Amino acid sequence: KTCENLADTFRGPCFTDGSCDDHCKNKEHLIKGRCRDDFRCWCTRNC
Amino acid sequence: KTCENLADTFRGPCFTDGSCDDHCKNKEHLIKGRCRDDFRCWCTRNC
Repeated sequence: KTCENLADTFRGPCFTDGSCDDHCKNKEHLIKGRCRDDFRCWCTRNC
Repeated sequence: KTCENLADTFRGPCFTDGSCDDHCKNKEHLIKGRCRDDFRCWCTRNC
C-alpha cells in the first residue's frame, strides 16, 4: 500500500513534476513526487 | 527494479532527450535517459 500526501518542505508553487519528484526522492527519500492540480508537490510513500 | 533519478554531472539545460540518453548510457553506464519538464537530465538504472 502506498499513500500520497503533500511534500513537507518543497518551496513555492509546483510547476514541474521533475522538481517535485526530485524533492520527494532525494530530500524525503520517498517513492516519487508529482505536482497536482493545486500547484503543490505531492509525494508518494509506502504506507 | 529500475529507478529513475537525476543525472550526475550532466552540464547545462536538458533540451534534447538524445543528449541525456547519451550521457546516461555512455558516461554513467546506465540504461537510458530523457529530459524532463524541469529541463534536467534523468537517467534510468537497474536498482
